[PDB]
Amino acid sequence: MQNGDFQILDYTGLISTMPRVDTLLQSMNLFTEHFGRTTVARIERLDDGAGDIKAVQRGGVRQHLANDRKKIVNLNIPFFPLDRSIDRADIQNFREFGTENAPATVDAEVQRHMARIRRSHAILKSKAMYAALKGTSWSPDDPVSDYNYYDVWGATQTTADVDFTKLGVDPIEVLEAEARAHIIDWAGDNGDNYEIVVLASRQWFSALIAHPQVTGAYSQYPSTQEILRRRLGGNANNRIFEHKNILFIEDISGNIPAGEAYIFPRGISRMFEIYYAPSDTLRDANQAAQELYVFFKESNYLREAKIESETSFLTVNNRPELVVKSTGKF
Amino acid sequence: PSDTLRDANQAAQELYVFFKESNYLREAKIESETSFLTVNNRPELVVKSTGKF
Amino acid sequence: QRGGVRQHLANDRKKIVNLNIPFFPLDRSIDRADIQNFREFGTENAPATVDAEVQ
Repeated sequence: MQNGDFQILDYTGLISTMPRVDTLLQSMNLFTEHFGRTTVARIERLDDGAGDIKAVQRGGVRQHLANDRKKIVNLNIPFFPLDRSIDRADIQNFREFGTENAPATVDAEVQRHMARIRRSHAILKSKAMYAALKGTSWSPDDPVSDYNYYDVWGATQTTADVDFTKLGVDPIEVLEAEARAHIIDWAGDNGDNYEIVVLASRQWFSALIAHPQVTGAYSQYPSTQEILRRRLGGNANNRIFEHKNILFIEDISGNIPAGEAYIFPRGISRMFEIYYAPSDTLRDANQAAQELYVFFKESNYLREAKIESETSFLTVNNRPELVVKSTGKF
Repeated sequence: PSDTLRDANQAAQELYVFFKESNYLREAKIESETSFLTVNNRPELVVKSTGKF
Repeated sequence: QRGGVRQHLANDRKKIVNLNIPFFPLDRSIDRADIQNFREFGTENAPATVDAEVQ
C-alpha cells in the first residue's frame, strides 16, 4: 500500500461489523407455512355447544333444542418489492478496499447487494411474526389490509397485570389465576395440561428473577437449575427460565415494549398461519408461491447492471383470545 | 479504458468499436470510443521562432 | 401495492487509519579484565570462564 509520494507502508487487515439479526421466533417453529396461488384466502369456523334442560310436568308440554352457528371470512395479502442498480462510476477508479491494488470488481458489489437484500428480507419476516402475535397484521403505509384480528373475529384483550414492587406478594399467583384460567376456559376444544410460554422484555424478565420469593424458593437446598450460582440458559445470549411449570424467555430483539410480556399457550391447533402468494411475473403468475424471489440482469449494452427482489406474504393469527398482555409496574 | 461496465478498470486499448443490432430486427447502432493524452516530457528542449515579413 | 412502484436500497460505509511503530535497543559488552584473575562465585577453586558470563 502506498504512503506519501516517496514512502510506502504495510497493509494489515480488514475489520467488518454488522448489526445482529434475531431468529428466536423462527427457531421456535410456531408458524405453519402455506403456499397458495391467489391473493385471497378463506377461513371456515364452526362453533357448537349445548344448553340446559328445565323440569316440566309429566304428560304435558315438551322442550326443544336450538341450532348451531357458522361464520366465514376473507382476507388479502400485501406486496414487498426491493430493487437496486449499478453504474460505471461506482467501480471506475475505486480501489477494491481489500488487497493493496486489486481494482474494484462488479461481482463484489453484487455480493454485497445480495447480502443486504437477504438481511432486509429476513428482518421484515422477523418483524411480521412479532406484529402478528400482537393481534394485528404487518403492512406499514398499506391500509389495504391493516387487519386487526381482535376486531375481525370479535374478541377482547385480556391484561393479567402484575406488580413487582410488592416484595410480599408472589407475582406468579396473579399470572396463574388470570392467564391460565382464561386459557383453560377458552381452549375451545376438550384438552388438558396445555403448555404455557411467556415472552418478556429485558426489564420484565430481569425484575422477575430479583423478586425475593423466587430467590428464597431455590436458595435453601440445591434442587436443580441453580439460579444463584449458574446463569439462566447457560452462556447463550437468550436466557431461559422455568418456574412453576411455566417457560420464560427473554426478548433480546427489543420488539416487545419495555416492561411488557405476552402469555400464550402451545399445542393448540392452527393458532398461527402464514400464507405466500405468487409474484408479479408471467413465469410465476397463477403458479405456486415461493419463499423469496431474486433476479439479476446484466445489460446487453455493457453499461448497466441491475438487481431485483420481491416477495409477498401474510401472517394471520386465528385466535386472539389466547394472547394476554402482561404489564409490569415498578 | 472506455466508459463501459465490463472494462471500467481492466486495461486500455487504441480504439474501441462496438456494433449492436437491435434484438427486434429494426435498427442497428455503431459506437466508437478512445481516450488518450499526448505528453511532452521535456519542454525545455523546444525552441519557438517568429519573424517579420 | 402490487403493479405500482418499487423501492431501492441504501449505500455502504468505509474507514481507514494509520499508525507508527516504536524501537527498543539493548546492548552490553565484555572485557578481558572482568575474568582474568577472578574465581567463579559459588565454587571452591574453578577459574573464571568467559562463557559463564555470556550465558
